[PDB]
Amino acid sequence: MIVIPMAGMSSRFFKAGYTQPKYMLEAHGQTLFEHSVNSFAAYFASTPFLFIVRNVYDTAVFVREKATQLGIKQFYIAELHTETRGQAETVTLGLEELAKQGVDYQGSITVFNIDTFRPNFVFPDISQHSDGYLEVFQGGGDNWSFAKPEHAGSTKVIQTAEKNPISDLCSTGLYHFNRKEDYLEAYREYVARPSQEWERGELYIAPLYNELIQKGLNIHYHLIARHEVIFCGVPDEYTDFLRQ
Ligand SMILES: [Mg+2]
Repeated sequence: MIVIPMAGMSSRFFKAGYTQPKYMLEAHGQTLFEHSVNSFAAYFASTPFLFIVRNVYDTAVFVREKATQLGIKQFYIAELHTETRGQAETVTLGLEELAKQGVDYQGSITVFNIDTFRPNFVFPDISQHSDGYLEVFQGGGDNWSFAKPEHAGSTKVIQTAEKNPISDLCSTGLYHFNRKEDYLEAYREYVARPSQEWERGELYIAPLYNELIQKGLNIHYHLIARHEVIFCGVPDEYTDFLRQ
């Protein structure tokens, strides 16, 4: 199941002068929402999608209309009524809402964000031989979530960090978990950490893998090329995408 947490707020875009939430902005004939979800076009007929939105800007209606139009055959919308502390909480609340709708899903979940485009995405082979994996690229700077490799020739991940550059393998924002239950258990452990371990209040997805790795689960990374991912999460990137 492809899960897209999109309950956040477009604050940088608001300041930049846009009055619509970022995912409704248009570029080259379609909304950023469409550009991002189309990454998974190969799975529209076979895989369920869970869109987790907020009760603002009539987003639930927008998503339902766009998803139907894209031809996504099975999708669910979880509408949240309060802001969350971050994507990890959004995902957890969305999965809880899905269950409240009567849907009993126990399979894998692939978390992705609406700020990223991954044209022609196809699941890598490692997704069939691991408990979870983080898609990564060779990135510049320190403002990414990082995955630390065990050693050359192995795609095993021994640690992840959201702001600490423990490696040069940066997350593309695609986080896969073979079992929904493992995601929820890692989340539960993460929010229950003794207070001394908290460095911030935001709840991001990447750190959750440390809970799984500690429990001995088999977590890997999958390296993609820089040209296979397009980021459109800040105003300047949207402007750049508009020129492309
Ligand atoms: Mg712990």
